[PDB]
Amino acid sequence: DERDRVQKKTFTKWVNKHLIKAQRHISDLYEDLRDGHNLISLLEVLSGDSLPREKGRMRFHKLQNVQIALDYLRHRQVKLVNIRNDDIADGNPKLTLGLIWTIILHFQISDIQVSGQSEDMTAKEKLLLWSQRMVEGYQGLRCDNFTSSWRDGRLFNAIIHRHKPLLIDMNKVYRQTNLENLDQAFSVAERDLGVTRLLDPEDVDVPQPDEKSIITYVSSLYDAMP
Repeated sequence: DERDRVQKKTFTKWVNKHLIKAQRHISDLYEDLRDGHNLISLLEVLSGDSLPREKGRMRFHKLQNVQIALDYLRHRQVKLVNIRNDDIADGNPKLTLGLIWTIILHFQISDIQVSGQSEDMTAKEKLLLWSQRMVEGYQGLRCDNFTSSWRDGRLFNAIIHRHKPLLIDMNKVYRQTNLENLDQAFSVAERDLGVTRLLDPEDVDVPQPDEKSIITYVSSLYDAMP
């Protein structure tokens, strides 16, 4: 299924947003994590820690590098779903996506605290609550999920407007198309808020936008807004 296509593109861009600070770069997500070197570098950039590396070109050496990465994560109470080193060394599409998601969850999404919070809300729920609160003042805007609610680009625009009203023309948003609104919000957010583009407008303007892809981008909106 091709929500996986969008998810792969989103995860590839998220990884690269950080890997570039280590002069590294991923083209094919399903190939370029297999020898463990980019994962280790990613974990170092994200955490600041120094990790070991195994030198070599054999699979024997590759499995060892991947285990460096997974153990680093496991040792930090990060639960890894049926993911063994050789799934990654073999470029298993589903498990590779699942590993990156786990990393995005741990370093970016997990520590959130929102006003109005309930006692045992997951990270997902708190982020949803935060989005609802940001647009509570706006007539004709509502947020019920991390899929359908975000398709036409108006939540993305309102959220920016709520924090920096000078940046966004809300009346113009209500005349514009989905693609023009999406494109404007992502551009304003990048140029003025320092938020890297993880999503392309045509990845969002679909019957059902990928939930993990939207959460990743909305998460980085929350993280970057003062």
